[PDB]
Amino acid sequence: AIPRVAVVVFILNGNSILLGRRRSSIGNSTFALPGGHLEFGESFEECAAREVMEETGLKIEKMKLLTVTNNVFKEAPTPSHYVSVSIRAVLVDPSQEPKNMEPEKCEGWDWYDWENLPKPLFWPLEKLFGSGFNPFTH
Amino acid sequence: AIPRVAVVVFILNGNSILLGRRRSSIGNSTFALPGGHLEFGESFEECAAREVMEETGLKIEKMKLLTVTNNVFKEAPTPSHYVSVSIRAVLVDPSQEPKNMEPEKCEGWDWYDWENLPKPLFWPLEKLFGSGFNPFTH
Ligand SMILES: Nc1nc2c([nH]c(=O)n2[C@H]2C[C@H](O)[C@@H](COP(=O)(O)OP(=O)(O)OP(=O)(O)O)O2)c(=O)[nH]1
Ligand SMILES: Nc1nc2c([nH]c(=O)n2[C@H]2C[C@H](O)[C@@H](COP(=O)(O)OP(=O)(O)OP(=O)(O)O)O2)c(=O)[nH]1
Ligand SMILES: [Mg+2]
Ligand SMILES: [Mg+2]
Ligand SMILES: [Mg+2]
Ligand SMILES: [Mg+2]
Repeated sequence: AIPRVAVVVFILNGNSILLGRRRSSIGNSTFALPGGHLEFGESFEECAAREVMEETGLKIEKMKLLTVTNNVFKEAPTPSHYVSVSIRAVLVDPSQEPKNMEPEKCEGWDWYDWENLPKPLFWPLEKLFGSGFNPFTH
Repeated sequence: AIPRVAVVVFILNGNSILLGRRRSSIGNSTFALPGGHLEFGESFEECAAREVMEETGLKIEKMKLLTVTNNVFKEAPTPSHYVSVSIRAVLVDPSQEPKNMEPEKCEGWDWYDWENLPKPLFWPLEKLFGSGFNPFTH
């Protein structure tokens, strides 16, 4: 039980962000960002681009740190504390279609408009958005 | 070997911040902020107050997130990668003096004016400042 670092990516395309339904013990079936565990020696930007590539195939650019959130899943059956570093990015090719590279972990990735976000959102994302956080302007 | 989360605290007192020379494997003899490892189940604000109390005896309040930095210590004798969450705080009692609670880990804590910081600064702290980061106005 130690806090673990994740990097999560807001890929902005027009007024939309990329989200996908998790297949996981935590946040199962909820809509979440691409992202994953930060590796030893890795920068935030390296992690963001690598995770997006592994999960979606998408090539990203203009990465920028947004914020960091503390996410303790106190009532999970196994200890889960994540510190999630949010990165903004855009596509090198805004017409590039997302692929579902890891179907065991995600139902598929799709674009959602900022004014018509899907439900249910993964709790850390719900919590961050409930605070007023806006990845387009932060 | 994994990235580990630390919380570091900019205690603002007038135009000064608290710094102390480290006694450590990492950043030995360099001036650094109070702070340390985030514990499982702890918030960033709770960690800031706890670490400051442990290291300095100071009572702080109005803890606010500033930023996060990614610091891989290639010079360390063991794999050392810290994701360092910066918190701003102030003293509950502006007359309270710091105390060197852990003299085996620090040479002592003092206040330094923003325009006349001491040298050598611990390099992650120096890098943050070199970017234009100002904890008073951020
Ligand atoms: N993927 C994703 N993870 C998030 C979000 N918000 C958030 O706190 N996290 C935290 C909780 C996740 O369990 C944690 C690690 O990400 P993950 O569950 O996608 O793990 P992963 O398999 O991609 O990690 P890896 O094996 O690729 O290193 O990051 C989000 O919106 N998306
Ligand atoms: N104290 C402190 N640590 C910093 C700074 N910048 C930075 O990257 N770190 C990283 C490097 C340290 O090896 C790492 C852990 O902090 P630390 O050495 O003070 O750890 P600690 O013993 O106080 O942790 P704990 O046992 O009290 O919980 O945090 C800073 O300005 N101050
Ligand atoms: Mg992944
Ligand atoms: Mg993932
Ligand atoms: Mg400590
Ligand atoms: Mg410390």
